[PDB]
Amino acid sequence: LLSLPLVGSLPFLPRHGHMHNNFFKLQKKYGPIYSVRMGTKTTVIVGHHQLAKEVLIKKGKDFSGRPQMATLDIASNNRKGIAFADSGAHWQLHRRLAMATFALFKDGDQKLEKIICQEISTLCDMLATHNGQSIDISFPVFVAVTNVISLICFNTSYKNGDPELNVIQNYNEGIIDNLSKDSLVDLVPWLKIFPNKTLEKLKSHVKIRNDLLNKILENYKEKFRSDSITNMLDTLMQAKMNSDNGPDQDSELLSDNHILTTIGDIFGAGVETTTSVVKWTLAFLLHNPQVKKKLYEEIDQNVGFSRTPTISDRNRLLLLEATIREVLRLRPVAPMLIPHKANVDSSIGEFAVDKGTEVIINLWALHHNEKEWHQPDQFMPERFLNPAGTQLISPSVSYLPFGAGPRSCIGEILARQELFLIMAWLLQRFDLEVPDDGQLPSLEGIPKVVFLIDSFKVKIKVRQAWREAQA
Ligand code: HEM
Ligand SMILES: C[C@]12CC[C@@H](O)C[C@@H]1CC[C@@H]1[C@@H]2CC[C@]2(C)C(c3cccnc3)=CC[C@@H]12
Repeated sequence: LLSLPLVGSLPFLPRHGHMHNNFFKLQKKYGPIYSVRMGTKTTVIVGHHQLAKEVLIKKGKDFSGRPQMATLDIASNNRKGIAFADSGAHWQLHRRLAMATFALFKDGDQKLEKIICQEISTLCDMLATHNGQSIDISFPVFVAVTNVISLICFNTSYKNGDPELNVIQNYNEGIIDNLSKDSLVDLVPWLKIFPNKTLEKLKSHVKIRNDLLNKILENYKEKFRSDSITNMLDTLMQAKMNSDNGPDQDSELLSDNHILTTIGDIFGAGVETTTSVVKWTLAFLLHNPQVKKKLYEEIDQNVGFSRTPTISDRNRLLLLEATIREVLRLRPVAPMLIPHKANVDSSIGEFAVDKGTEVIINLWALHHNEKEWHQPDQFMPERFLNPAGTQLISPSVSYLPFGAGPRSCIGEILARQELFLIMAWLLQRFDLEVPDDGQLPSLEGIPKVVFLIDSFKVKIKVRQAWREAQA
């Protein structure tokens, strides 16, 4: 009796469980590196640190490409900007220029710590008004980090109540929603198989994103001055200026649409990533009062109430620094990073990988590898401290919250500063507790282009100790 012709085979059910976890689980059958073919496209998935470091660092430039996706084309205005731009002159220029911009913010009025703290100060005054109430803290945090990224990009901020903030939240949620159903990694290309309105809806939100950023950049052409380079748009316009002095080869690279998309990548990631990690952290603290208590003891013992926290306090608030590390481990913002692509014929783990092959680093697998981590599925900030609680250790080499190599995160410094000061200022002022109905946040998460957490509410109360210290 005969066996059936097989025209197709997938290792696991699509749209069942988080992709990143399905790939991980599948290593128990197939090892830390395996591929899948979808028509002509081949994708390689890699779930061990050594192989990952090879893809990101040792052979970084071989695999520094980005695959093309119909969805990422719309958000990137056809692979302009930085994150979804393929390897090439454009990407290199803008990545470098965006990196150069952050370097500015080391000193003076536009020192990064002082910018963040001004916005955190507002946030906390605002949250304090909700004393005794249970709220979703998303929008307040969104506002705070949006003003920061706006300052970095434009040296402008939004006034309290500016309806533009709401317009931005709307299109951000709309784009993230339609950019991918779940993660960026789709085994089956569902959107090209059945009738649907995904690209239409995505274009609509991006169009509002673009029109908005266009007015800002239009208006700023009147304000640009070559003797005043203090933000990212300055930096970018200076480059276009210097290029056109017949025009340089960088001239094509810096059209207004190029500048716009890069600003968009930076504006989008400056809000969505950090707002998200803040929510995750609070979520984990609601689930672990014992950790949360010790963060209060720590921040009262090393900072007290004479003054507000400072970047300098990273020295003493070690458990807080450890807590942040652990969230970035347990719930990485990008658990499969952003997809990479083989720029040339190369190899991983001595296996052949052809030009154009998509390569995906399963960061989730690295952070949950049993042989590299003690009880990986547990929230344990202590793992990032020595047993004495006196300083910060790196307990595993299988840890890359911010990527590495040519495509590593360019916003890490900003991220780490925002994350640490937001959590420090909040913990100094507020008791952050479970709402009156007793609902805890689901820690499962919602994987999109970023690893989001479901909306949830936190009962916020002004601390006794903070109050008593106002005299
Ligand atoms: C909690 C905060 C953040 C985390 C954990 C994080 C982590 C990451 C990761 C894992 C990647 C992918 C690396 C790869 O594809 O190989 C990435 C890329 C990137 N990040 Fe972030 N990031 C964070 C915040 C930010 C912020 C605040 C910015 C602000 C500008 C930013 C800008 C970017 C950009 C532009 C890329 C694309 C790099 C490229 O394609 O060259 N990120 N980040
Ligand atoms: C999709 C978007 C959010 C909504 C809107 O603003 C449009 C933007 C367009 C750019 C996107 C952005 C989402 C985070 C991204 C993908 C990101 C990132 C991700 C995870 C960790 N570090 C950086 C680099 C580019 C960023």
